Amino acid sequence: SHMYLRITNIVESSFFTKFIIYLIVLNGITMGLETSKTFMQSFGVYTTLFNQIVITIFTIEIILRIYVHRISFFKDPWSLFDFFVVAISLVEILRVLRVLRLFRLVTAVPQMRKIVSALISVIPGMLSVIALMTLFFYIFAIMATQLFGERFPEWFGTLGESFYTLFQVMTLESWSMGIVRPLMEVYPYAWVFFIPFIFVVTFVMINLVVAICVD
Amino acid sequence: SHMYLRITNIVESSFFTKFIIYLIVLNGITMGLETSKTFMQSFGVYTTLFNQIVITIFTIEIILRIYVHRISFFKDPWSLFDFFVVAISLVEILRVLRVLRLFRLVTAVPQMRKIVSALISVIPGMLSVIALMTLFFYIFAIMATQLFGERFPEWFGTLGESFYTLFQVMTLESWSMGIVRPLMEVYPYAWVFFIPFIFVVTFVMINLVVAICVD
Amino acid sequence: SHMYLRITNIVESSFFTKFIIYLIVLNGITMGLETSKTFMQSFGVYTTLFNQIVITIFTIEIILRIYVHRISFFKDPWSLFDFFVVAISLVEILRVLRVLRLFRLVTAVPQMRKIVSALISVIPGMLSVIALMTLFFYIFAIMATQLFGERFPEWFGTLGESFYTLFQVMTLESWSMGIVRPLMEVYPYAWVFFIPFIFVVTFVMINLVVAICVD
Amino acid sequence: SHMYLRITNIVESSFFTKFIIYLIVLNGITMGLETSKTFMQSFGVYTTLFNQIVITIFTIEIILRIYVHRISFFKDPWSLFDFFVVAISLVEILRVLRVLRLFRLVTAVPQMRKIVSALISVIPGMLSVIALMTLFFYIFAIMATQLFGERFPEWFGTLGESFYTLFQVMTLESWSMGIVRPLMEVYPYAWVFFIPFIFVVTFVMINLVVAICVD
Repeated sequence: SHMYLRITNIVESSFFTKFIIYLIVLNGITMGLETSKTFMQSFGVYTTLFNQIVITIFTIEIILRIYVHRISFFKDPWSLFDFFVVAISLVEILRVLRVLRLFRLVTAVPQMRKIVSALISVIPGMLSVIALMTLFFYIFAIMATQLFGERFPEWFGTLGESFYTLFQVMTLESWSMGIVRPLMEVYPYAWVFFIPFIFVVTFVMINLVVAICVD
Repeated sequence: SHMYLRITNIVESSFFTKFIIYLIVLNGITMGLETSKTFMQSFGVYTTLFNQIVITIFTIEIILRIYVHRISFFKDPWSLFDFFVVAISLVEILRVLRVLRLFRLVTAVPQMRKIVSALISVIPGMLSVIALMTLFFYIFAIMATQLFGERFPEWFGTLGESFYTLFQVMTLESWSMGIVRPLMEVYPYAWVFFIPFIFVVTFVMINLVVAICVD
Repeated sequence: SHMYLRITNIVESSFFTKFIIYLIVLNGITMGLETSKTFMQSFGVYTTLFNQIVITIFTIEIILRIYVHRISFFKDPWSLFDFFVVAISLVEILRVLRVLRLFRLVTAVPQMRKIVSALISVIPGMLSVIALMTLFFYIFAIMATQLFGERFPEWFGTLGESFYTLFQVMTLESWSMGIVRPLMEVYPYAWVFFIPFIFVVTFVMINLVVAICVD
Repeated sequence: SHMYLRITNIVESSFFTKFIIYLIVLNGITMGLETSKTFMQSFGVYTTLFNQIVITIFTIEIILRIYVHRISFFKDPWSLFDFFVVAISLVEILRVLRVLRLFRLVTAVPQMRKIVSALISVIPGMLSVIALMTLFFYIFAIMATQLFGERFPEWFGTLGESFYTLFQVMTLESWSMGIVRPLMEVYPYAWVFFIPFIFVVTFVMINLVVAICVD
């Protein structure tokens, strides 16, 4: 505990935290600039290095954090997150998921974690309804696969297509002009299937929204 | 009551219930697989039999349930449901409505029945508004049939077309680009009809949503 | 008060009211049938007479009601309504507005008047916001007339076109694909005008909805 | 304080205020008429002068107001506003922003300032969520720039295009028919990116709406 106590005083420092939060904003701005073809032609090298750096520093940090916190660290969701997203950046999609390190600014900032925590908190109460929904979708996706998939493969060819189309219908997006009117040119009674779907899923959803009152 | 009491102890068992809930999930997964042309080519037979089985077992169950519960059974909405949906599956749409047996997982699970019951419960308070709405639609569907059906048969040819179009307008889906702008190319004052419709029906509806507070 | 008292006992009777409510539903069904070209070919005469009848009966009723109620009658919104809509039906749009007599079923039924009254009641509190809105639209409709009307006459040629388009944008219907993306092909900064419009009008509106709590 | 006190009694008068509110409505109506090509051909001169006048009067007013109120004036948001918008009108966009002087009717009317103040008041509580959102957009806009911008430049070519498209997706406008279905013709897994985006941003937003309860 001679050396370990010297570490723990660093990790707990506000400097360290202020230093990490710093690099987050830096790297965060860096990634918005890596977005420009122009900028990368002129400064892309300076940048890809500056990235290699921060992920170094961040890896050090986690390892430091893990010494100081031992098994407490892996019981911590905010750290687990921090862990997971740095791990990702160690490893061509993975190239893109590296951006999720900017969420570190949520974990790393208590103002923010509060909100996220506050919203995540409400979720459990909502879940039993979420399974109602999903049971509802699955039954309808199934029925819609076999009612309309033969003549309308793009939208209902497969269970997953039906799931997607039904999601879209639930958002009400182009549901009549784009989906149900076309359908009725072949299945005049398609409205018997989709109007009640909309009544239900967009009456549960309003009700599912309301469970937002916890926050 | 010698034999009848021996039955009732089976039907009340948690095994029986756990056994029925089981087959529901099984058959439920089965129907998602009956969705695949590939899967049915290779295992469609094993499946259509496995279905014949479960509906047997379920029919037995209801009959058992009916002995144990006598006239209490047909006073029970959850059982009435269970009844109705098994009956359906006994009897080419009926082929498709057989999927409604997966809702048995709502009746059969108390976690779920609570929610459904909880939401169904709110409905009565909402009804008097629902008749307001429907009176509103009917009056407008009528007026819109005779204002626009001649030049716009697809959308307003018939009272039912007008009902459907007005429903669609109520969801705000393509109401301007798809319906009212086209209409105004012939009836420049069509906005006098549809803007107030939207104000009302989408002010009742927000208000109809709010009666969700009971739950 | 010899004769007048004999009348008043009729008008107050539940028979009279039950009799009027009756004809409303009758005529109401009649108008849904006047919707069919087929039905009018076969029974259109029997119908147009049956209409002439009811409006007679209704005119009698109002006149009766007016004797019994004198200046109390014209202080009554439900009767004023009843008055206004029967007057209309006495007098080719007027032909169509005659359908508004089916709203008599709202006045004539207390279950219903309650709701309408209940919703109308909330409106006053909401009004000061409604003038905010309208001031907002007018300022923006003006600014949008003169920013985009020259190159986009259909949508912004006129103040009223701009009012209509902005209403449509407020409902979010096709606002990006149909309006603002097209606009940006000429006015790359059009989003500076429309995103804040949507933020405001669809933050007031949510807030205007909330004043629904009175009911 | 001999002369200064004589002024202050004018500025505090209800006449002055009633006089300024007057010109606002006048000029306000004037600008709706400056909208018509016809009207300007016949009366555009009388009008452009009448405008020069009011902005004179208004400039006088502010200067008066500033004498009476000294450094209190520039600490006042309603006056700062009044200031800013008259300044604008002193100075071809600026030509158009001159319409913002009609908002003077919000400052100048206490009925109105209350509402605005009341709504502005709620904003602070909402802000920490607004930064969550914006952090969310930026991360996704970035990821979407580099996932889809090459094959879909119009919508995702640039970080700002992605910001705009993601805003549009958040409003749910044409998100499936117009954006994500097209995308899936090339990137079959695009739904893995956009469905969760919609779940989050349209679960925060409902929650962000709810903070409306302060008012």
